[PDB]
Amino acid sequence: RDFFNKFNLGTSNFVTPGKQLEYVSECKPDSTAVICLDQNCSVITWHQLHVYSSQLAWYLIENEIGPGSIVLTMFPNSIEHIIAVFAIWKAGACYMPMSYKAAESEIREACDTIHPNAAFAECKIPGLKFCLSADEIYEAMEGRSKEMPSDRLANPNMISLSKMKFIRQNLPCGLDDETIRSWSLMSGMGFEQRQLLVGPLFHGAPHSAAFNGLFMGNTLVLTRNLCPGNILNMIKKYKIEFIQMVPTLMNRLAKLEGVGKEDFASLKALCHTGGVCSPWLKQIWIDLLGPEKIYEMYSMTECIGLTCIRGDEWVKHPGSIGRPVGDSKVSIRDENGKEVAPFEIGEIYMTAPASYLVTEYINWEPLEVKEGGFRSVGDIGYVDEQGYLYFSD
Repeated sequence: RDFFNKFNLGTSNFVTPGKQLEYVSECKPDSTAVICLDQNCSVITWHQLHVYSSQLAWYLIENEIGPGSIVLTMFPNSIEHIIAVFAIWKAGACYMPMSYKAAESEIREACDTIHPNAAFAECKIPGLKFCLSADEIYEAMEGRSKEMPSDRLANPNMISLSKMKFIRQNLPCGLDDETIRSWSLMSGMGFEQRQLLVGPLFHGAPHSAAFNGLFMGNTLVLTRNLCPGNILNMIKKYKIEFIQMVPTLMNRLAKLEGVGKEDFASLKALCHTGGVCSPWLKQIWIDLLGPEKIYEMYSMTECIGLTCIRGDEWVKHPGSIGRPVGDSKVSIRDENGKEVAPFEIGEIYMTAPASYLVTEYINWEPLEVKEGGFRSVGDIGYVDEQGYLYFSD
């Protein structure tokens, strides 16, 4: 069939990340998949990425890491981290990332709460099935089949950390046409755009951006030095076309001496999420790149909902965080649970996209859900006549 997912050489709509990696590497085996700046630069082709992650999955499989297993991953932003994730998922296991700078008490708390079965880490954690350093993953690979293990689902695919709270994604990793299209409409990401990653891979947003980027055949550029002047140089030098960032980074980049439209001209889309972006900072970026290039996603508290808004809509609805994505709905309600008129202030109830409905805060009791699938955390705001949502405080 002829899929919106242009690499899908197969028969089903839904494709796992490993199968998608296979398809992409068949189409362009020797193009660069990941570029890593460490000054020191390393690269890996789609074909190597595919082959090494398959070899590493066979090692997981021999060690009985699979569905039901949880693999803690504490590599920094590196090729090896990327390989590890694909290998974990190719084996059906659940990926659990944390900072490579996590403190000992946090590692201890995470192990004592989740009880992971293995790990990728530079410092050896006792009592696990294995604990491989970044150098050791190549040794674990040596000798193993270059063919991917037979395709399989990894559910849950991830547990992530935000004293500590753990969020578990009870759905298999991968995407279908509808979810790719929808990701592309909310983020501005298209097919075959060089992406620069400037968030840590253990955060949820940068995780999505990197692996949805690789899923779409985009080359991923990773950097360890997140100094703004450096980031800007990397944008130019690699002709970056897509970048996701937090508002803090947008604020610093806009303040660099000299900067202007021309420095960012390679960009097709800038996506921002994961912190308040003031109207001032938004206007500055709309003026730097053009309003159709600024994409924003606002994920509500506790996953009750997700909105998005593009810069040209934001100029027409200034202050808004967008409209609920896809088939999601928002309902602004008064103190008796009744929906109100446009511009009236009340509690924000929302329905959630598919993926959020099967996302769980571990050891936290879920929210009350009203009829239609509506939840609230008590946020206060309003909608305008076109359904754009605004916060009051």
